Amino acid sequence: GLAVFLPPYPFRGLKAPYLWMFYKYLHCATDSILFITGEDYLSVTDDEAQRARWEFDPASMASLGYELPNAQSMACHEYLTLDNAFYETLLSRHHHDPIKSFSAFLTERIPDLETELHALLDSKKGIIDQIDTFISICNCPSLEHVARTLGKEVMHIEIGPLRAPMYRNTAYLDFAGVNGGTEASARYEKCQAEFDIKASLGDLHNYFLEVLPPAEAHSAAGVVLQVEDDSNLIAYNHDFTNISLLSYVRQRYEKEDILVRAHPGSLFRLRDDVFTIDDSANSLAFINQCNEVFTINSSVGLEAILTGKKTTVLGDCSYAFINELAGASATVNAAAFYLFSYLVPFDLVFNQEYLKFRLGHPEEREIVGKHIEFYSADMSSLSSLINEAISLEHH
Amino acid sequence: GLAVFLPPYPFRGLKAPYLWMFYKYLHCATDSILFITGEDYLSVTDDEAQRARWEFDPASMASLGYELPNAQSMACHEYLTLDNAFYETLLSRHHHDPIKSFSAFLTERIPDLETELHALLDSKKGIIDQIDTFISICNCPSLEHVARTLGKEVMHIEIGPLRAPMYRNTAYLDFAGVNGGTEASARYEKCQAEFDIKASLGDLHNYFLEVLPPAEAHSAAGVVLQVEDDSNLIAYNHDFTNISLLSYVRQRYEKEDILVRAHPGSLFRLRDDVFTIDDSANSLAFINQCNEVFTINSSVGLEAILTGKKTTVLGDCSYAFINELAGASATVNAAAFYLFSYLVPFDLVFNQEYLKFRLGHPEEREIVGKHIEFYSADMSSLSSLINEAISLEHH
Ligand SMILES: CC(=O)N[C@@H]1[C@@H](O[C@@H]2O[C@@H](C)[C@H](O)[C@@H](O)[C@H]2O)[C@H](O)[C@@H](CO)O[C@H]1O
Ligand SMILES: CC(=O)N[C@@H]1[C@@H](O[C@@H]2O[C@@H](C)[C@H](O)[C@@H](O)[C@H]2O)[C@H](O)[C@@H](CO)O[C@H]1O
Ligand SMILES: CC(=O)N[C@@H]1[C@@H](O[C@@H]2O[C@@H](C)[C@H](O)[C@@H](O)[C@H]2O)[C@H](O)[C@@H](CO)O[C@H]1O
Ligand SMILES: CC(=O)N[C@@H]1[C@@H](O[C@@H]2O[C@@H](C)[C@H](O)[C@@H](O)[C@H]2O)[C@H](O)[C@@H](CO)O[C@H]1O
Ligand SMILES: Nc1ccn([C@@H]2O[C@H](COP(=O)(O)O)[C@@H](O)[C@H]2O)c(=O)n1
Ligand SMILES: Nc1ccn([C@@H]2O[C@H](COP(=O)(O)O)[C@@H](O)[C@H]2O)c(=O)n1
Ligand SMILES: COc1ccc(C(=O)NCCCCCCCCO)cc1
Ligand SMILES: COc1ccc(C(=O)NCCCCCCCCO)cc1
Ligand code: NA
Ligand code: NA
Ligand code: NA
Ligand code: NA
Repeated sequence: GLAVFLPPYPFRGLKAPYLWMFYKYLHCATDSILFITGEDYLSVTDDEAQRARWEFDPASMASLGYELPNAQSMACHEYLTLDNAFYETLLSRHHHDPIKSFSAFLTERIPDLETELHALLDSKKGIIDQIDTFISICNCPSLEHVARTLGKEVMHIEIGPLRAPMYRNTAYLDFAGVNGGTEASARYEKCQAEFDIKASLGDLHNYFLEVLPPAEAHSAAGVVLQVEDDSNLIAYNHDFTNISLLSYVRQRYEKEDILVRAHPGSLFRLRDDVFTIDDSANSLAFINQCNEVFTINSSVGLEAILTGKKTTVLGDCSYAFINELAGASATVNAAAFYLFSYLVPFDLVFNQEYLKFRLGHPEEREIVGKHIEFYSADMSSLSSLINEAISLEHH
Repeated sequence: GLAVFLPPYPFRGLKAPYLWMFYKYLHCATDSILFITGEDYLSVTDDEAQRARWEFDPASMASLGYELPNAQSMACHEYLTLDNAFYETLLSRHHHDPIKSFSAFLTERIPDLETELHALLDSKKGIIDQIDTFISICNCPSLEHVARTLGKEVMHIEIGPLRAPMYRNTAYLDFAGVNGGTEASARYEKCQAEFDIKASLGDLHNYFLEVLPPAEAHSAAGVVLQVEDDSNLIAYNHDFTNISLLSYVRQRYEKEDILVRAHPGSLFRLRDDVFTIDDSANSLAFINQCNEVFTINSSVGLEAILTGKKTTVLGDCSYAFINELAGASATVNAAAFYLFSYLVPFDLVFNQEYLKFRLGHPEEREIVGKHIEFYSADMSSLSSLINEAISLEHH
């Protein structure tokens, strides 16, 4: 079965931080799952003091495709709960900086957490044998060390950079790292010579578009801001922040030529009069107003690259290698590989059979074939598969 | 004469960043000054592309007490200008992160900058002999190393934590460091036994108040936010940011009990619905609504301490040592020493005679006497001097 790691540590100030993925795995479960999580994930549903969070919003349940679980649903799974007291110990070991504690969680081993993971997995005979893989929503060297000792793989799984409603929902599935330390570039490198994609970047973008474009845009410099305590801005950012990203652009452009777009999930917005503030209904309308795009490691950086905009990417992320190729032809091929083979149809990362498939580490051809089958469920070599999928969308 | 260091490096995206202090020294000059600055400080006045900045606002000129300079004014001083090309070199040595370059400027030696400072000071015979002290608006180990080689002191001088209109204007004057690495605590330690202040913290606060209080406030937890690229949040912050400060408070309080106040000089404000946002006309009205106050190293932390609020100070700053004393009596004495001896009447740090005075390193008694003379210009031991000054305000 699956061992899904959903840590309860409230680094950013919210209990059950990964509640949406908990709900999605529960909803899609074909088999009994092993959850390694916190007490808070089980009780949050009967806690009216936070019934207003976004995971209970019907639009959120519709866009992500889950239902709130019930006793029947939950009852057929096993739960290992981490203890809240080690959290306070960890905070006190980092000057009580919860965000610096997050960073350490994401990027360093925590021997005490290893030891508690080992005891939880040991607490019931047979648990370890039934584990076919770990699944983790974030990098976590504590868990990766435990997994090595036990001979288990760790799938790092997250929502992807293309998301509804603008796009088909995508997910990350990476055996090395999600967002930071990813294997997307290394998987492409072993395939770069087995590529001949007869489509432009626009076509790749069009394939995932679920909406009509805004179209027909100007502002020399677009600045993408991110959520300030996103793991992306905590560990994978090369020390850049929204404020230093903004200064970086001002080293290059006069204020009149800068268009700034705050992240809609952020607790902060821009002061209304100093730079021009973007008011677009979506990040695609925002980048269409822009000649150049500047980001640390936002999902929007990928959007800009696919629509052909000169993009500056200051942080580490899964898609950066596409931007670092020099040839236009290589850039198209890399983007196609990223979109059709690295990225996963969102629902499939919660599908047990699909996960078993990937655990066998099959050929790139097979992975692309499975993804296109999903994408096409209502409408050969690797190149041949993607060219036909695109062609079928064309008419 | 004075050698005033006003670096031109636009780390935060503005040319002539320290233009206000340039104007204030020019306005108050009784003698010819040596300015070590950038070309931009001289030409900014004839540049209409930024006539809208705050240093040209009449309210700003009135509150700080300077006039815009003219040819006569400027003409009797000497100017050493730093070259813009080393700036680009420095940025490229820090991954083109302007804020990380700022940090390095504030906290590490830059041999190439030492070498250029040495050449500028050498470029005209006699310059070095006429230097009685350096004045710097920020810590700068490049300049401190040069100063040691030449046998010159470095006065670190800044606007203080109490400012008009709420307060009499104050300034910092510190031979070791301003904001970070300060000597306020060490100066108090040599005097702690020569103290007997017969006033409360409220009286000390009242002495500097220039306004009627808002009065009569509740919200358990006040969170003071700062400007995101303030040197205080770049180098002296112990890695804390507004976002991690906010999370720190959420580890301790429910969202309902949190009152957040954004800095009015910030480019960012808070999202309108998640925490309660302070709308006070001034930081004093904001902290009066609060049972506890949380800051990294804002000037407001001092305000909270003087009004008796439980204050948490997560970063380094000049006033923190006051908060770390355990006795109420010691806390009062430390605050009195800080306010009357460490802090300086704003105008005096631009007064050449006063600076010559401090360069002689006189007794704490003498420093307090001079400050009270200034404060009293229109109305003994060290304790005796402050008790009488307070008493005279009383009636
Ligand atoms: C209406 C629709 O198709 N919505 C998408 C979700 O699909 C629905 O919910 C899942 C649970 C079913 O398996 C599908 O057959 C479908 O009925 C989907 O889960 C999410 C994620 O891609 O996207 C919605 O748009
Ligand atoms: C499904 C989704 O994208 N949700 C968004 C949130 O991101 C998810 O939840 C947090 C807990 C994780 O750290 C993210 O990595 C991701 O898995 C996001 O935090 C909020 C606010 O921007 O918006 C949701 O839509
Ligand atoms: C009106 C007033 O006193 N304003 C204060 C400033 O003082 C004035 O300007 C200076 C240049 C003169 O030397 C003073 O005699 C006075 O006329 C003062 O400079 C600033 C700073 O403390 O504060 C104003 O409130
Ligand atoms: C005189 C004053 O307090 N001005 C405020 C600005 O601070 C000063 O200017 C910058 C360039 C320095 O880095 C500060 O250390 C200080 O000397 C401040 O930046 C702006 C915005 O908050 O507000 C002015 O009033
Ligand atoms: N400045 C920003 C950043 C993100 N976004 C939206 O948020 C989603 C996730 O972006 P991040 O990866 O930047 O969190 C993007 O696909 C885009 O829809 C936005 O609309 N404006
Ligand atoms: N959150 C904040 C921070 C500062 N301030 C004001 O800004 C001035 C300087 O504060 P900092 O030292 O925090 O920059 C303070 O004296 C106070 O008047 C405010 O009004 N609200
Ligand atoms: C306040 O406005 C300003 C702000 C900064 C400058 C300034 O010195 N630029 C020089 C370096 C610019 C970096 C370009 C690197 C190119 C590789 O990408 C001028 C004016
Ligand atoms: C989402 O709400 C939350 C957020 C965090 C917690 C939580 O685990 N607190 C435990 C540590 C709190 C730190 C106090 C240290 C005391 C020294 O100052 C609970 C609920
Ligand atoms: Na499409
Ligand atoms: Na490229
Ligand atoms: Na007063
Ligand atoms: Na104290």
